[PDB]
Amino acid sequence: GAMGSCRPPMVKLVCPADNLRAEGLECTKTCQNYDLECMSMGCVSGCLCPPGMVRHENRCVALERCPCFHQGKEYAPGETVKIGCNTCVCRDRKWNCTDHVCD
Repeated sequence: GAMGSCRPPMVKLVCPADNLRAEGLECTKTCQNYDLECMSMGCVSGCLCPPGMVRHENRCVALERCPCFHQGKEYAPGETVKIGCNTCVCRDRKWNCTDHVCD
């Protein structure tokens, strides 16, 4: 289940038999699995951004270009929201709060 398309072929990658070729690296990376181990891959052939990138919302972005996720809702990155008295700006996948406090 990947609800995707691959009309234009980039390159054909053939599944090995005795697995003595192992592509040439380890499992792929995603904004979620970047640090979360992937379960042994089963000849899952697919197309996507070249190596060194991660998958997000079917949109190809790099770990740096990965935005901040807000409870199912995704607000444009580099922007800010108000949570009570303290406010912060979405930068680097984590909340970057200004520095001041209301306590």
